[PDB]
Amino acid sequence: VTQTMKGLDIQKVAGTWYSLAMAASDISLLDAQSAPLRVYVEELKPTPEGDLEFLLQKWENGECAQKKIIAEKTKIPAVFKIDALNENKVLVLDTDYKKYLLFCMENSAQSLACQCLVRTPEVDDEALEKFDKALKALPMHIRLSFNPTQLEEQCHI
Amino acid sequence: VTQTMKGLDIQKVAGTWYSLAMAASDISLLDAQSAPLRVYVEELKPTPEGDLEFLLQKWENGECAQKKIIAEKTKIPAVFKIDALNENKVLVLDTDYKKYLLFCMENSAQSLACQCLVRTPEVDDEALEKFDKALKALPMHIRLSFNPTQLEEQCHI
Repeated sequence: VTQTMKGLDIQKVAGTWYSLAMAASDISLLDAQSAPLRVYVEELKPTPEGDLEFLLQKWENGECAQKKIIAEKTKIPAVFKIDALNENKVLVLDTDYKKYLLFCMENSAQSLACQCLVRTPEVDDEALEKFDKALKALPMHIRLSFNPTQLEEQCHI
Repeated sequence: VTQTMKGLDIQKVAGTWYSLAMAASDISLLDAQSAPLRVYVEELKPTPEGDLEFLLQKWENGECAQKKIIAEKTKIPAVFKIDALNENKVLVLDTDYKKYLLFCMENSAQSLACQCLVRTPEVDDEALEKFDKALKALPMHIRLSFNPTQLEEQCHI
């Protein structure tokens, strides 16, 4: 992934989002309702100090659970770090702040998952074209997209 | 689906194939290794009388099973019928016989699953472009593609 957002203003990504579409390098990362990177964005919350908190939904042990994760800032405005047992990165690819945002999460070995976020529960063909433009430069093997009904449900049921 | 293969010669599709890629209208039809339309082609066998037999693999009750289904001919050369509890159709979209073949299976209510077949275990970008050309005219919400290692395994493990 060598497409980041030039001139990103992190504070302007704040608020409500919908995961309209998702893609990953490996089928198993997104294949089931409880696959490990089948995570749905609810809200992005930039911090005063410049870190990026994600509020997420995920299907975990037979139900739709909530969870807050903090991605810490780097010297590069469009790149954040979630460092657990591995060093993983969050990259903001492109946004216009008021309609869409593209991001990826990636490991450091090679393995990758990206999403098209939108501000409202509708299919934005334009935002989806920019997503597919970004993805043709990456080795994705599975792609999912959601309908407006699903987008208004918990865990996109 | 309003893309069929003009001038199809059914007998020439005979022999070995690989399911390089699959797409469907509904996420649940392809989402798990045991999803109901996650079926892998092994061989197409046209009959003397002009019907089309598929030899398939599918993951069923924790293992990789074999199964033979017969799709019966119609007055339209590129359209065959699998009629169980519902009337379902097999449509041949496009082929050159010696490298690729695109087909869909569809119900009569609206619900749809299509595949890109290739003759050899390799990623054929050209064949994949024709597949994605066909799919942009259809309401697909999930897409899978397989690597050469996976294509040489039973049930694409």
